[PDB]
Amino acid sequence: MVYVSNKYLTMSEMKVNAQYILNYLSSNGWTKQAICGMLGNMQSESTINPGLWQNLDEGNTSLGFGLVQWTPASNYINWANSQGLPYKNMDSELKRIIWEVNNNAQWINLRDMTFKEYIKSTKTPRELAMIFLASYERPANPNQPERGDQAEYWYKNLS
Ligand SMILES: CC(=O)N[C@@H]1[C@@H](O)[C@H](O[C@@H]2O[C@H](CO)[C@@H](O[C@@H]3O[C@H](CO)[C@@H](O)[C@H](O)[C@H]3NC(C)=O)[C@H](O)[C@H]2NC(C)=O)[C@@H](CO)O[C@H]1O
Repeated sequence: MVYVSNKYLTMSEMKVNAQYILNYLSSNGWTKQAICGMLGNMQSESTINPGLWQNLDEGNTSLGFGLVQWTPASNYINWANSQGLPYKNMDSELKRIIWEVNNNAQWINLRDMTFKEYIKSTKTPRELAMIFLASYERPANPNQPERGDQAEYWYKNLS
């Protein structure tokens, strides 16, 4: 059970999606801290919503889409289409992230941590959130300390 829409999610809806992601990536070898650092980012990017378009601008593939706001959306959507996966889908977006770790895509090592180090890290959710922000997301505004608060929130409130 997950929410997938082009709409901002409430805290209760986010928590449903966030527990789902935690469970999924735990089975694929990620630490709870690394997952929660990324969740802190996904909350700012998309309110942890796999259906979310940047500005709620549905169908604009030049802009951000999905949990981490792949920008241009086509970066992700072309890959899903090419792989035979439905693009507007929680698991499809999670499979993209695993694909990126495996193929060293998306990540630029700006904090002396590789993507493979990151998913195995037991540093704080706050620290990992800031690393993930700087290395993976890289938005125009680098100053979003909220992502670290949010990572700590999920680490505390999820199982
Ligand atoms: C207005 C705004 O901030 N829009 C946000 C997007 O900027 C952001 O997506 C990220 O955009 C950056 C900068 O364009 C991307 O980084 C670039 O990626 C390419 C890799 O092909 C590389 O050539 C550049 O060196 C690199 N530039 C920099 C400065 O790092 C980055 O890949 C995008 N991130 C993702 C996940 O797709 C998204 C996500 O934060 O949010 C928009 O709101």
